[PDB]
Amino acid sequence: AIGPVADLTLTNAAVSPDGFSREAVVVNGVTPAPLISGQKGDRFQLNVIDNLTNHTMLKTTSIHWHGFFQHGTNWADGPAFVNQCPIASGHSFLYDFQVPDQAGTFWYHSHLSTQYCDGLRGPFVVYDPNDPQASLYDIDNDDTVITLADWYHVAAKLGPRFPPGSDATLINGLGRSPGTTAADLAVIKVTQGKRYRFRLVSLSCDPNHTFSIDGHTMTIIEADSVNTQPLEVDSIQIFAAQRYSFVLDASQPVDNYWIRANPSFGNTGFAGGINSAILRYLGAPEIEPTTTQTTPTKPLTEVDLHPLTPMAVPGRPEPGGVDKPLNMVFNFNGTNFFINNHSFVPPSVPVLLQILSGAQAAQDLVPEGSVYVLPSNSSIEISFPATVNAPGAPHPFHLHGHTFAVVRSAGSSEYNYDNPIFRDVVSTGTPGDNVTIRFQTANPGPWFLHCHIDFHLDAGFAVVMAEDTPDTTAANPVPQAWSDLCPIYDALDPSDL
Ligand SMILES: *[C@@H]1O[C@H](CO)[C@@H](O[C@@H]2O[C@H](CO)[C@@H](O[C@@H]3O[C@H](CO)[C@@H](O)[C@H](O)[C@@H]3O)[C@H](O)[C@H]2NC(C)=O)[C@H](O)[C@H]1NC(C)=O
Ligand SMILES: *[C@@H]1O[C@H](CO)[C@@H](O[C@@H]2O[C@H](CO)[C@@H](O[C@H]3O[C@H](CO)[C@@H](O)[C@H](O)[C@@H]3O)[C@H](O)[C@H]2NC(C)=O)[C@H](O)[C@H]1NC(C)=O
Ligand SMILES: [O-][O-]
Ligand SMILES: [Cu+2]
Ligand SMILES: [Cu+2]
Ligand SMILES: [Cu+2]
Ligand SMILES: [Cu+2]
Ligand code: NA
Ligand code: NA
Repeated sequence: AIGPVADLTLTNAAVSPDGFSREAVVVNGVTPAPLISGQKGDRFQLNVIDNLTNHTMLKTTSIHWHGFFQHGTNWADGPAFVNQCPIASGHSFLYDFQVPDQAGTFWYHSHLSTQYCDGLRGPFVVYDPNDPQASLYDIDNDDTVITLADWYHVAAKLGPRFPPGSDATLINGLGRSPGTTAADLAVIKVTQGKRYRFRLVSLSCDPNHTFSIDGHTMTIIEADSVNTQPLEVDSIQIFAAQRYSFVLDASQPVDNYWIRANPSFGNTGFAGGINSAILRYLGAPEIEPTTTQTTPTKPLTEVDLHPLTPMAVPGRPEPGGVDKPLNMVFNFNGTNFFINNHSFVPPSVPVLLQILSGAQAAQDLVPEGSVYVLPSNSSIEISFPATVNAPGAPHPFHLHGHTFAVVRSAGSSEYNYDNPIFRDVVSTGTPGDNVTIRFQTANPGPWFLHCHIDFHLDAGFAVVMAEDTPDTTAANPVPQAWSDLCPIYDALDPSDL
């Protein structure tokens, strides 16, 4: 794969991942965007060259590298109007950052409006040459990344504000829609007797997926970017922007087996081979599977996930047992989402630039009421109680700049302050749940916190966690190219956005 040093050229082109042709935003000619890779310790230099021509899908752009801490490079995190102004068509911008202390499965996507839905989204893997899970598998390479993407026949700005699911699920970029049931399916090849580390990446804009493979079980070894104690499952509900690594032991008879990714809404089930791909053992005929679904007897539950390496939960083991507890009260008015009575509206001056110019207190940062200032070196607890006032649940929330402990998961009344999973995207569940996370503020800068259903983010379901505002400017020296983005963007005609 490309990386750690690469050009990512953005253009508009016609694609037919499910046999239906539509115009899209592509990266180096393709959507999903190509796999980027490197290894622990690398300096990534990803030069984003914006050659977009289509205003309906936005000619401007910004790229976020999902899951990376970006310590001291907050300016490269990507969210438009939080960490930078968007890049303009005919221009380039170099994202230059290091990953000294993380490895795992990540992804990358546009972080401007709903542009990632129109195609700017792909996988990103940082390999660990001393991976502690490596004795569990034989093969871990570019052909073991499995992407899931909800694909729409109508563009994000042309269809409904809140689409009722997608036309197709794409698995490694290919899939069928109900009207294109002869379109080519993705094929994942295995050799009998080998063990594979599959890296499952949800590139979804909205629906979650229930993933399974006929005749096979899956051993989870990683959740988002965090290594887990090996957990055997036979079904995985994966929410938008989550990842899992699992080991597959290709010990079944030589045959074709259905891979299934059933969306929570949209075109559900498997009629005509929608929501499906093919696991093909080497030597099997090159035809569609005729395997049948079996009821899961070991579905993934988040509470069964624990970190491989002990990871201490911040604070003391009781509710509110931290320096700064916060409760996020969700609402919706039919058009806009709200957190604590505020719907995020992106500011003209990016939040990071406001802070560099001297705005360090929440009352002086805009948009007011959506920016929370957190003290440095402190324990934080955030609760996200599900509510009928925020439809479109379960909302999968994501915190930039951090992995966090999930002390209470969806569908569980337990609080685990001992060995809960840490991750970066968590389902907030349905009414009755009170999903709760903890983390420590060791990462100066403004970090977005939002629902990763992109239509909801765009309708304002977000806040900014401005951590350690007093050391933010010193900790994140910016390049001139970043300073230059706002004047370029602010000069554009409305028709060239
Ligand atoms: C979801 O979980 C959060 C966090 O536990 C809940 O917020 C917390 O709610 C309790 C009330 O049960 C608040 O405690 C109260 O504090 C006041 C003084 O401030 C005291 O007089 C009461 O005796 C009680 O101890 C707590 O402050 C509050 N935490 C935050 C950060 O707001 C939330 O209510 C839960 N939501 C649902 C729907 O379950
Ligand atoms: C710029 O990107 C746009 C979004 O992908 C793309 O929009 C496409 O616009 C046409 C209408 O001009 C839509 O086609 C329609 O017309 C057919 C009959 O030929 C009917 O089925 C419907 O009336 C339908 O609305 C496309 O649906 C729409 N594409 C998407 C994905 O929404 C523009 O075409 C792009 N501009 C250029 C110059 O390529
Ligand atoms: O990821 O936003
Ligand atoms: Cu993301
Ligand atoms: Cu992110
Ligand atoms: Cu949402
Ligand atoms: Cu984000
Ligand atoms: Na690479
Ligand atoms: Na990791």
